[PDB]
Amino acid sequence: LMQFTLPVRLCKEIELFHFDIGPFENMWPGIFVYMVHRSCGTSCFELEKLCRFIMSVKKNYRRVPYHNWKHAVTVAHCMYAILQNNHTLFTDLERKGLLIACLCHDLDHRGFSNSYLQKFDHPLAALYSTSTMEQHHFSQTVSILQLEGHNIFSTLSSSEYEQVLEIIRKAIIATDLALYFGNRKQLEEMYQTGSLNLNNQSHRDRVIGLMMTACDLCSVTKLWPVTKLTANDIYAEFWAEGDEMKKLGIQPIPMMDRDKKDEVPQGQLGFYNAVAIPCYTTLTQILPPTEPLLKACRDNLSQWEKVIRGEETA
Ligand SMILES: Cn1nc(-c2ccccn2)cc1NC(=O)c1nc(C2CC2)ccc1Nc1cncnc1
Ligand SMILES: [Mg+2]
Ligand SMILES: [Zn+2]
Repeated sequence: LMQFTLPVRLCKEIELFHFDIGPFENMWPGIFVYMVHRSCGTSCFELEKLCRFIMSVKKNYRRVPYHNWKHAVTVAHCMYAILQNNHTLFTDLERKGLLIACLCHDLDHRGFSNSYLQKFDHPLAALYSTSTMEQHHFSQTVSILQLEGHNIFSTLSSSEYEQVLEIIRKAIIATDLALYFGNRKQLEEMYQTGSLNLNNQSHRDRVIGLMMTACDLCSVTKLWPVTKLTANDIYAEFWAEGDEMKKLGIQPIPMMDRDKKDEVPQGQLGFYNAVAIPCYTTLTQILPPTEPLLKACRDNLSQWEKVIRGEETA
């Protein structure tokens, strides 16, 4: 066989939840295949269809500041770490589908929210009236699968193929944060009451959804310098959106207004308390070995407090 291998530093550190995939774009396909060979197995996908599918996916990500090809691989790496430290809980189809869902989850993102598409009257908002962007990301995933030499799920049965596409579809839709609030409430109650059942498909669906939120936000779970530099990239997109809102003659919400640059630390504080902490808390409860995502979220929360109190710069 041919195994994929990484330099010694990468081979060890890719196992830590807080691994940063680095600034060399040409290493990222290599890193993703390695993660698939170790979580799934070297037999899950024909290497030549994978390589062709990966490079077609890369080509349909845009060069936007945050929702880009580096984000896709970073989210997949977080899923890799959740999957490797909970290896007894997931099926063969789920390992296969969820890494792929993560790589494809923001395909053809232009840096604008579902709200902007609705106010702009983008054609996609008439096609898909809710989770607009997320339904487009899936649709693009399907397009690429249906290119010649690109069906990585060729070896699967007719009914398996349909299950793995349903796993991918729900996983991608679950990255609509407007759906996370509801999904986290439900999982919290089910966990506190004792009803949560990993053999119930609609319960599996909710947990995978929560893993997808955790993976999608995992930028708040990195070493402080990575988390701080990554917040520049997200605000660059938010502020460009708020400018386009103002051009429609609409006041953007505060997080998208570049005039409120100085309230960024206070907004981060808001985001960690209302969203990130709850998220990593509930995921730790359901999946104890994902502890370090919560620990590292709390540490960066503590860092943002330092920034507000003038004991840190940004
Ligand atoms: C709710 N909210 N309010 C403010 C705010 C409010 C007022 C003033 C200034 N900012 C900012 C935000 N959201 C995020 O910061 C944020 N959102 C999202 C998902 C799109 C939702 C993902 C990540 C986020 N952060 C982040 C990402 N990657 C590294 N580090 C941090
Ligand atoms: Mg998205
Ligand atoms: Zn994303």
